[PDB]
Amino acid sequence: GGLTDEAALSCCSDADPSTKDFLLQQTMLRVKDPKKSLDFYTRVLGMTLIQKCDFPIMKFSLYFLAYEDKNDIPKEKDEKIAWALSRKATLELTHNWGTEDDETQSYHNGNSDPRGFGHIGIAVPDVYSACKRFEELGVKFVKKPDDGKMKGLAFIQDPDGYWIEILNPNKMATLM
Amino acid sequence: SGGLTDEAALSCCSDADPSTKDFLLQQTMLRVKDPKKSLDFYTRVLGMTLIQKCDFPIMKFSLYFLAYEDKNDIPKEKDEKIAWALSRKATLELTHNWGTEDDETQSYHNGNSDPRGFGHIGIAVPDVYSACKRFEELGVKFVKKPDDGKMKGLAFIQDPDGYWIEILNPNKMAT
Ligand SMILES: COc1c(/C=C/C(=O)c2ccc(O)cc2)ccc(O)c1O
Ligand SMILES: COc1c(/C=C\C(=O)c2ccc(O)cc2)ccc(O)c1O
Ligand SMILES: [Zn+2]
Ligand SMILES: [Zn+2]
Repeated sequence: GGLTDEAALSCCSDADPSTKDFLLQQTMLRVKDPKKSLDFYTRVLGMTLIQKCDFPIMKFSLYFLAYEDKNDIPKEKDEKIAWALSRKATLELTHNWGTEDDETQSYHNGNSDPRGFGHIGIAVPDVYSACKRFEELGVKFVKKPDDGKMKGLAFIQDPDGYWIEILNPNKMATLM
Repeated sequence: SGGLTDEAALSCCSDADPSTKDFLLQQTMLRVKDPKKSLDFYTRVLGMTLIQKCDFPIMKFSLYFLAYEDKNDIPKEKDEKIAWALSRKATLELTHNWGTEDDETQSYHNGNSDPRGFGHIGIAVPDVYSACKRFEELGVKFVKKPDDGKMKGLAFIQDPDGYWIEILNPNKMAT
């Protein structure tokens, strides 16, 4: 039966003053082909690329994506990194050079064994209109809004097969 | 490859379609073996707040939503609470499948060993070294202490499932 509400709450402590300005800054996903990933996240989901880092010795690049106004990205390089890495709710996409041409290689999405990570989730003003647009753009769906018993809630998949939940906060008060 | 030039990157980027203008990155979902340890670590050790819990007695799971929010902004009424909680940016959604906490042969995978995908979440903090001194005192397991290895000034800890959490100071990043 899992925890009651009260039991769950008893397991929680109020935050220590030392953690007062902490923020949940990023979730990192490895991506096979950064070309396909950047197109998906900016053109399909409307995020902005806010920072790109290359490491030639380790052979990887990092791409920071966020729902930010690109007008707010600062022009100087040092201040740009500090602002990008102080933004809440970024997605960090790691590209290990070479994966895009390797026909055997693919990453795992965490939704089959071995499982752990499940999905990221985008809050939208309207799941039906978002998902209609998605359909028109050729996006691959895991669960259309009306499929299954959780009506009004959908999952799509990025080019790597990672799941993305599409949810409408103003409607979710309709199941427990 | 040598990976993408900055220009080739930008060329794969589109401006945000107006249909997306109010979208927000609302959650990252992790499955947790035992919600008791997970709630303790993310509140008491990391300073997050539990803002919503949901239970699904038929499908035998619960969801716990965790976020850096003042507990006094949480609405008192339940329906409003959900709307508020599931509209916050940057929440962590922990899924408990009932019974896992008692199963000695069951563990989740953190993405950082074959087969890889997900890599970590990350917390921006004002002071990586002080934060990590406190983590150590509280018994936190480390993947990478701040001065271990090449990238000095950045850490990785693990939660009770072994998921990697980066600890970074945005103003120190970029050597
Ligand atoms: C992907 O996360 C990053 C990286 C991360 C780069 C890594 O590949 C890495 C993996 C394991 C380890 O123990 C150390 C580094 C480097 C800089 C940065 O700011 C950031 O957010
Ligand atoms: C874990 O993410 C969630 C879920 C998650 C669970 C789902 O119902 C689900 C449905 C179909 C499928 O193919 C996979 C999972 C349910 C409600 C919610 O608010 C939320 O954020
Ligand atoms: Zn990172
Ligand atoms: Zn979810």
